[PDB]
Amino acid sequence: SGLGDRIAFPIVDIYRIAFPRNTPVRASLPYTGGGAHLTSGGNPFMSLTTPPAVLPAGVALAALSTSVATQYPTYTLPAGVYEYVI
Amino acid sequence: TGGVSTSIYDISGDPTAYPPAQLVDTPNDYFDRERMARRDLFRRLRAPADRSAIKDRAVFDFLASLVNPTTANPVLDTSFSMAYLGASSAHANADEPVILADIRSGSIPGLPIPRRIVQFGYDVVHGSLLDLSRAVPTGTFGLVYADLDQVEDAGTDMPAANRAAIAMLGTALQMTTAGGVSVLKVNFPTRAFWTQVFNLYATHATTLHLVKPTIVNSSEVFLVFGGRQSNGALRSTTALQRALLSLYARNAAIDRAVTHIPFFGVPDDGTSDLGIDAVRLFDPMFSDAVANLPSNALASLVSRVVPSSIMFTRVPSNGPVSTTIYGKRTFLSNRRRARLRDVPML
Amino acid sequence: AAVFGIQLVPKLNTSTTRRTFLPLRFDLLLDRLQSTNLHGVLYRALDFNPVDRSATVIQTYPPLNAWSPHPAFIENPLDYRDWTEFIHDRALAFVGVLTQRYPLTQNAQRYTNPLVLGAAFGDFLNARSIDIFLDRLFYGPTQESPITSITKFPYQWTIDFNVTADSVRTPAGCKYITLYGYDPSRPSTPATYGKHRPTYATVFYYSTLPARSRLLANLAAGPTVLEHFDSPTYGPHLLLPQTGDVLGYSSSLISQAALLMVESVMDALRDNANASASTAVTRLDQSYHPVTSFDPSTFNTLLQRATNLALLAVQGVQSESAIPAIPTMSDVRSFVARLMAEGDPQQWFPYRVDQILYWPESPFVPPIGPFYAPFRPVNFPFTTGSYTVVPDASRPLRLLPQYRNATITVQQADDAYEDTALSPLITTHGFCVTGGVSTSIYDISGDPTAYPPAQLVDTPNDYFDRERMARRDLFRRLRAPADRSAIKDRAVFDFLASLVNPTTANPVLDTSFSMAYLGASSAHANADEPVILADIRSGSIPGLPIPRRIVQFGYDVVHGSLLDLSRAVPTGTFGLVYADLDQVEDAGTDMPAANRAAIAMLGTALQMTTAGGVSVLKVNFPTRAFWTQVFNLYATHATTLHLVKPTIVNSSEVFLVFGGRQSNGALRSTTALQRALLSLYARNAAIDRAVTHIPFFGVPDDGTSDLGIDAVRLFDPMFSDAVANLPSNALASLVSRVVPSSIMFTRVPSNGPVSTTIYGKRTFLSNRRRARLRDVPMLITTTLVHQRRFTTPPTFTLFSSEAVPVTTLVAAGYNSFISEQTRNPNLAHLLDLGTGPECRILSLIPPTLQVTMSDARPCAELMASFDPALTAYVQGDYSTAAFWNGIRCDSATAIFTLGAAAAAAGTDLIAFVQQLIPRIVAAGGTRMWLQLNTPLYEVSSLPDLIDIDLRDRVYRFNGGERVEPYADPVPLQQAIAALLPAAALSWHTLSPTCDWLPYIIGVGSPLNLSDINTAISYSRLTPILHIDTTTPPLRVNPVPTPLNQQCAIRITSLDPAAVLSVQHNGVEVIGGTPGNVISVAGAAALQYILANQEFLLQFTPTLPGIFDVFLTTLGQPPVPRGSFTITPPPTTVVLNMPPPGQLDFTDVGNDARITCDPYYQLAVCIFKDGQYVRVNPEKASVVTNAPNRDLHFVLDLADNHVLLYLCDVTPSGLGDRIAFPIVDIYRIAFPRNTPVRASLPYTGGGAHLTSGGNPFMSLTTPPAVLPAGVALAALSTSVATQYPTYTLPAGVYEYVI
Repeated sequence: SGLGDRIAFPIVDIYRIAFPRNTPVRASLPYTGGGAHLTSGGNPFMSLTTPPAVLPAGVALAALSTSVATQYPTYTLPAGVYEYVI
Repeated sequence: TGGVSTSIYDISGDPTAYPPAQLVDTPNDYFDRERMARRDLFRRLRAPADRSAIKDRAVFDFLASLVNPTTANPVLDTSFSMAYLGASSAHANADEPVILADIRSGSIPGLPIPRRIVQFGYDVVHGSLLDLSRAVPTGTFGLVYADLDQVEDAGTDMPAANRAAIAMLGTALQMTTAGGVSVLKVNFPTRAFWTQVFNLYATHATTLHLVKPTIVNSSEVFLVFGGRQSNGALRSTTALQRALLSLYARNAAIDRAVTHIPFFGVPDDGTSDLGIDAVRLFDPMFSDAVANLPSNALASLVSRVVPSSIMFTRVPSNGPVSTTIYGKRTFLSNRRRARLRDVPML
Repeated sequence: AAVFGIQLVPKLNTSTTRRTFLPLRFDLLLDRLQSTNLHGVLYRALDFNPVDRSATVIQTYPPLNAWSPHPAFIENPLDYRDWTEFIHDRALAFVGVLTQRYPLTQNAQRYTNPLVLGAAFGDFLNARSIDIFLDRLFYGPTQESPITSITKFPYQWTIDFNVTADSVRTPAGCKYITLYGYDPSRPSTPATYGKHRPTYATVFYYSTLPARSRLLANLAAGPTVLEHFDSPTYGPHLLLPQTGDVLGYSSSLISQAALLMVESVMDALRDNANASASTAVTRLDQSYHPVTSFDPSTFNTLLQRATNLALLAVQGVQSESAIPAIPTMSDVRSFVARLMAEGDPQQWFPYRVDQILYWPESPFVPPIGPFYAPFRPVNFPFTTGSYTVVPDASRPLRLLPQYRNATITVQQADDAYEDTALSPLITTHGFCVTGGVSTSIYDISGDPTAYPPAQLVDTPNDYFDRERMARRDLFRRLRAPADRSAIKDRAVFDFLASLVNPTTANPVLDTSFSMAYLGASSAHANADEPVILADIRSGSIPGLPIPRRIVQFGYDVVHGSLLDLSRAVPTGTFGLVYADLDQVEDAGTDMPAANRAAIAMLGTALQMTTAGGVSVLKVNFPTRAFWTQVFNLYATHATTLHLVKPTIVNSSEVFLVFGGRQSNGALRSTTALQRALLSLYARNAAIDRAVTHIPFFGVPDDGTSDLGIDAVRLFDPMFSDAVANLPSNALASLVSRVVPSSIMFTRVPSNGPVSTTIYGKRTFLSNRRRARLRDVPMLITTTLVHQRRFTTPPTFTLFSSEAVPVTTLVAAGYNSFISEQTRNPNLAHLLDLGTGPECRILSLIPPTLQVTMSDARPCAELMASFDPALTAYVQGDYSTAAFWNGIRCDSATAIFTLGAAAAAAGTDLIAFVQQLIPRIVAAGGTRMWLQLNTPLYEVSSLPDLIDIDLRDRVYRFNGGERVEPYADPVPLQQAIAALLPAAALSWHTLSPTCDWLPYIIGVGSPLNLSDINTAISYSRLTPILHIDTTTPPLRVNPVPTPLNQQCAIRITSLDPAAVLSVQHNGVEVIGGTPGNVISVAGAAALQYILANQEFLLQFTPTLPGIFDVFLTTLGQPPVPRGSFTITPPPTTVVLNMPPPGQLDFTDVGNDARITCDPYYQLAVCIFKDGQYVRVNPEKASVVTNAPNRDLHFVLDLADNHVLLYLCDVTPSGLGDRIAFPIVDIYRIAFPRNTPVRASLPYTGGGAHLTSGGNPFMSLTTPPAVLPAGVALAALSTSVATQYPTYTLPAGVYEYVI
């Protein structure tokens, strides 16, 4: 009849996860039409919707989709800390 | 004035098996002249609008929420193929059922846009003519919406109606692709009909519900088969019995209410329960004097209406002024009047 | 259920309770008369025109409708405005009289006698005294009837109101009043049935039955007396109509009595059509009934017929068509016309003089009187039930056949058809081709394979036969109207805009180029010059530069000069010469004359081009004689040559294009030319075959054409399952002639009967299906007999209004393939998998072949109509193993079913087929055609038709309407080979030769040419795999099969006498014998090795793609022997770079070595706008070093922000086949400690510099006195040579662009 009707529990732990700067990390768009852009430590990084054809050094297109919807791919970043403007 | 008080019953969800032969059946008097007459009378009393538009909208509201149980994703999807197998009948001012405009426009929230829509039946214009009781050279679709009447060739001949219903159900299923969904309107959910349903189509779908909009007093229902497949295991279960019992209860309840209403053409000679009583006086002179006829008539009429409102008018003619006092008489007023031993003066 | 010309539905309905009468109270009467407006209260206008303030026909209401106007009013009617004034005056005056006597306060409760009130009021406005009536205005309803109250005074009250001891006589009041301007001749005027006349009848009220008898005795000698039995309004009464007639209602078929009956009958029908159980009514039976001077024995006058219908109407019958609430004269005429039509009279209920019989099962309820009695007809067909009416349809209807178990012999079908068909018919063609072009281009100079001109294919011998020429002209008409030249020119100029020189990879054309439209500017259509010039001058064509000026020449010019192009010309010269000249205008079929004209014009056209220019020429007839002279004379006048062939209508004309006008060219006749010509003639032959089915224009459709229309017309048909029912027989016969096509249906109401027409298109497919029949099945009539609407009249047009979608094209192509394949004489049976319930395969197969078809759903066709030995239908699911029990065949097929079945089974293709094919082999099958969906040529989604999924191997159809799995071809073929090692395999797709057209045009479906390329691509994604186990398979040594390389192919065979052929793109490319063989795809050597019983073919393919091979011997058809694929060379270009110490930021930039195949010529380009544009050499250049190509380039501060590519070089396009990003330059830093370089990045690329966060310079407009240390560099080194570079002494800078 419906999804999440009787109960719907937020996974709050994921909302608080800290990403280790010293490791390769993962990024993708958050919604079905969720345009987003990245800012590496205050420095503008990438329009994740349309990353530059000359990608920033070390970043790559990830194999598994892992986005909100499988249509979007993920992009792996070698290290660092980044922002999410959506 | 409008609106609908609908209800939905998931049948496949109930694990309690219940033999179909023990289902409740149509009441014996259901096709008595009087009950049929009241049924028609109620149909007139509803405010004028497009009955099918509201009825269809309610069903599609449910369908937009339908989600497969195994993988928790909506059964429908954008660009899905739909056949309005129900009789597209140039309803009212339009040449096709009005709900199609909303569907094509995405007006219904949560409902995806179909890639194309095809129409069938007897009264189509933008489609093809055919009888749904036989085999059909029609291909297949993802959604089959079978809004077909059965009464148009069977007034009260139940076995004839049952055969029509069963036949139409079979063809409707046959037009659905694997994993598709089909709905069917049934005029008379008869235990004989239910018997054949599980005798034949028990394996053709994964899940089943009952959608029951109420626009006027009627026993018709909407079946909905989800997950068109080959190896289903549908059974008659106690949920079905509960739904039927609740359904007939409402139908009886409404009929009892209608009994108080008079029919249309008859002038209100004071035999109906819900009639109107009125008194007319010309240049009346009310006073506390004994035997003052205007006072007596006034008190008498009031005693027949008290629980309801009392209306009053003064209309000047070219000569005298005509006064009229009136109100609705009800069975409540009768009870109150029975309590009286004498009529009080106003 | 029909009476004369009246049609009746089989359901009965009528109301169920009678409303009792109540007299009017005195006060209420005054209120009605005192109403501020009497319209809608006392009278109503049926005819009001709001534009004016006028109406012409008025309907009256009880207080007034008793009036009979004096003749002075009748002979001189007043208008509506006077009427409303007159009534309001009289009503008020009448009230005053009624109130001058009988003061209201003492009389409000009393009941008025309706009869007295009507008579009194009627006299009053007749200006006649009424005093007598006022004494008897009231009566006590509880004590007497309104009649008996009057009979208390039995004498002649007045001349128009006479009362006996038992009865009252008075003229009947006028129910309608006609104002000034009334005209019965106007068919739209409301009908009145003559009641407007003051004395149309006379009523006799009676108090008791003996009085009724007494009255009838007097009236027996006059006209027919009528009476209502059910509810006689104010009381029981006879009425005597006037003995005359009324004008305008029919062809004088009428007397007054008949009019009263027929209108009464209409009212009875209307009530039955809308009575409801919830509503009481004043009277169940609205019919009149004759009681004097009547013949029950005859039915040859209106009155008799109306009576016979009325006796039936009382039972509660309804008409098939609704009747208006306010009938007009036209409506009544139609009713009477039908009533007077020839037909049987009903005889279920007999007439009886003064008693009416009713069916006890009818919903009718009798009143208390003795005038009604129950009765039992023996075979009454009706039943109780409601029936609603559907509004009419604006479109002709379509139906889908459904059959009963009955069938009919062919002869009966034919004779039933031949006397009901519109055998000679007038039709319209419409337009077959809606628009678009199928265009193809052939580079000729690119092919190195020399081919002598004398061996070129030539024009077919019949190409100028009258019939083919006639069809050629017919096709020209059938294209939708537009500017042929506009589209044709646009296609060519699209190619020219992309033309690029091969040596230096720059576009041949340039801005401000000089152009001469040497072709005949001919004031085309509405313009004075060819319309394409407007686009050219405006730069509308993308990628095409603007010419500096345009000059025009020819015979039909206006804005130019006249001259003959066959001679020397006194002209200058131009960069582009566009020679769109016809040759046929002076040579209809004289080829040598045409050849001389073509050659001469070609020579002059070349002579007008400057060096390095480009010229094009349209050639009507590419004749081998023409080609011979071309290379005899102009072989050195240009560098390159192509062939551009747009197809707008079926024609053999082509466009030559000579690039690089120069003196020392080396053009040759080469195999590319031969390939193009063979393909060209193939299409023309294919198109001609399709057109053969189409009839010419003026000929009426006598049934000799293939694509004709068949129609049958019936008047008031009565379909039934009864034997020999002619409408049913004709219906079944016509359907049998159309089945594969759609079936149309119409109902048009004439003034009398309704004409029904059923029609559809006959096709050769229908002929094949009809040949399969042994008997004609009968149809189920419910769908048709239920249709009671009216429709628009038929259309009878051959081609629809809208082009078919791409999917249909693919379906037709595969139908064409199957239809051909099933002609093999060595097939004895066939099993079809996944047939539709409609067994469409029957239309494709020759009737002599045994067929078994299957589906989960039941078949849609009466299997009894076929020979069971030749056809069989099995209901089941061939996904299950249980399906194969007793299944025997020699061959099988499955088209457009496998992927769906696999999706339903929830599995991939490979697993699905692996468990399927063995069962077919087990069933004795030998060969099969299977429609697998897989990318044969490349993985590329069609933007909306098919989306290819990769994370799972799935196709998406129509944006996800349908979803199916897929597999890759190579793994699939290996899997198949594993299952069957000794079977041959081959692939089939839509041919670019369009041989499948007759299955699109010949079936009457329109088309758009531009879709064809997509359809082919669609087929490339959904090939048909042909598996054959009765022949050994093909084999080749270098399995990867690389291009341009020697490969050996073995075809084991027993006869050295056999002959071989190989095809590519649907045309033979190699063929011959081991002794001698001819090829147009590279070196080919054919030998037969008897010791191995093989033909050996050694081959060096010069082009990629699918190649299929056949063997043939003199007494046999050609035999397929598998197919093979040739792969293109690899796309891997690699660059090799210097160390950072050799990153030359100096003026002399550094150099990088390129490692690549020589097959791809390369140049440095910029992906500016979706297309690569070649960069100027002074920033980067591919180096033609002797051992290999290298890459010199220079470094500039713009490089990191831009992208540049090594692009494939072809004269057709730049970077088409490969385009490799030169990634290093995108990400190379610049040393701060050195002099550096900067310039603008684009042709109009404004830029500004920011030195280390400090604004530095607007590089577009740098400071007039430059910042210290910077200088203008010597070498350009910018993106384009026009911009200079600026050298900066040191530092780090930004680029804002």
